[PDB]
Amino acid sequence: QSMTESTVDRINGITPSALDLIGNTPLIALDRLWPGPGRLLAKCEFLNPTASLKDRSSYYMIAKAKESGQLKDGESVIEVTSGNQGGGIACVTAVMGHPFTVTMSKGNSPQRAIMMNALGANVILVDQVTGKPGNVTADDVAAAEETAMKIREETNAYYVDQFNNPTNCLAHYETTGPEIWRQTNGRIDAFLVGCGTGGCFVGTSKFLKEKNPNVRCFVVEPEGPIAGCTNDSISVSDEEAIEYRKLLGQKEGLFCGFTTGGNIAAAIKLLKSGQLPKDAWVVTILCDSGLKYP
Amino acid sequence: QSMTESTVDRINGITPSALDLIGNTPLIALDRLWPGPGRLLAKCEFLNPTASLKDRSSYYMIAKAKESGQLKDGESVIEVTSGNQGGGIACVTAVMGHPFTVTMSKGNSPQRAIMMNALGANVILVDQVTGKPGNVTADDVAAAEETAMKIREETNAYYVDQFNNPTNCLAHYETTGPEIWRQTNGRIDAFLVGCGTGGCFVGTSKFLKEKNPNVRCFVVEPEGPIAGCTNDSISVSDEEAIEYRKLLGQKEGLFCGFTTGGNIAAAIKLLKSGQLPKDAWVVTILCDSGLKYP
Ligand SMILES: *Cc1c(COP(=O)(O)O)cnc(C)c1O
Ligand SMILES: *Cc1c(COP(=O)(O)O)cnc(C)c1O
Repeated sequence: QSMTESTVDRINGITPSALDLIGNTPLIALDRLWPGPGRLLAKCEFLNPTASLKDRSSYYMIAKAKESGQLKDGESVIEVTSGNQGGGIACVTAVMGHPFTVTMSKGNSPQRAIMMNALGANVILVDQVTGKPGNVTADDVAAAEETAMKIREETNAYYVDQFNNPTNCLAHYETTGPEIWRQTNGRIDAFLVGCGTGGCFVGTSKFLKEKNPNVRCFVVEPEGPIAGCTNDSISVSDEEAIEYRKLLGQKEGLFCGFTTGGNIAAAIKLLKSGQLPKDAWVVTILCDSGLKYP
Repeated sequence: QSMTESTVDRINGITPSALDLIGNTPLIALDRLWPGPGRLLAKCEFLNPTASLKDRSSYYMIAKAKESGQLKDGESVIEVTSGNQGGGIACVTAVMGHPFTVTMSKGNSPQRAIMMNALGANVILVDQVTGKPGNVTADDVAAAEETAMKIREETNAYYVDQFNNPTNCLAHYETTGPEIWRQTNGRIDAFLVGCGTGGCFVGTSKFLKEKNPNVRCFVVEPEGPIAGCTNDSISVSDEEAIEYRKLLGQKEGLFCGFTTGGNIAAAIKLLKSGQLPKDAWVVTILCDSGLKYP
């Protein structure tokens, strides 16, 4: 367990592989963006080795499948993905010696394949059904998924599906949550994050509510891509997400993605609301680097 | 001194600002790319908050100018740059509350300004003299530099020039070198890196040769952009740099820039040469993320 049972000293010793770079990310105080009262802190998930939080779930999905004997040594892995999850799976399979094949729609920007290809993935571009270059439809995605399912059947590969695999949320129950609890020294009044798979929210919140049943956990929802609509939740507009993505860069020096701006907008709404206790500590997630975007 | 005199616990405590993310980067063992005999290790400078080693020199140039009283509280800063140094200076000035202006040629890809703009820089695009979009000439760069010099004169700003400022190399003498020595537990037989300003090579090597005068330090030279030709040196072709950039991704899961591939190609040539002792430990630098490239 590179993320939990580790004697690796990243600061003062040798890091054995990129797997040991995943997790144990910094918890940064955003004290210039939010000068009080109460405190805003956020996990620096853009400092994972592929620059998103997906490294955590990618490591868990593969490591757990190896541990159970389902994924054999040097067995092929396949995924349909144009996003962060594919970068994470490419990284972990590169280190662990698994051949990796990715399918995605030809409608994607070629930018979406660069990191996966650089990490050894065999990227297969699948013809569009209904969409056109830069407009990838539901039907275009379904055609990519069908190609991946057919290749998996023909090659007897291990299929990765972060929406359907139970170990996806386990990653954050075992790592993200326990790290926030330790880094805050047990001072946290609220946790919030947006939901794609829901793994980060569900796993992290489950752990935090075991340590402090009083902690308030909120799903960050778009008002109406990555994060999706539907317990307790905070809505943020695209305009607000863009606004706080900018403010995070200008006041804290951190260039993160769109979902990060939504998370920061929501956290600031919560801090301004007066719904929490005096001097409340609020934690959210800096999900990925702004560099990961076309 | 966020990089040297620090009581910050990044793993198990709170990181006060992005300045505390700079330096103390992981030293990774590249044991799959190089299975022996001897060992290849490299500093993970792509895990600085702007995803390059330039965060180190950027922090030093500004912090030292504040310490001497040359750069006053809230005083404007200006640089001519289309590269990593501008991202680093944008990050540090954002946190420290300095207005930052950057000039660059209009010939640059608009991609070169995105991170600086996201971190609050006032980016001024300067008309080309001799070049055209995607071909920035020496004369185009000279026109950008003239604009920056004129703005500096008119605004009484603090000018940043990493090629001419003495604190540029000091950063690596005080941080990079001492970290490699600690992380290897004093086992290092060779250090090598390419030279832009030469700050990383000069400062790091100076420190390492004080701890182990037997250590062999090599400049990585292109055969004939960022890294430049001319003590002891190793030449690498563009083809070799591309080849090892790919192998680093495929065998270690790390997606780094072109200069990183040159550094790894050179280190592997040295390890294969038989010029070092049996079981030699060789250290180089993973200078930046592959995401920083158009
Ligand atoms: C995956 C992802 C999310 C959502 O996290 P889940 O754990 O899938 O809910 C948010 N932002 C980014 C950038 C992502 O890649
Ligand atoms: C600055 C830089 C270098 C060179 O380092 P110096 O300390 O200026 O010699 C190499 N690679 C990248 C990507 C750089 O940004």
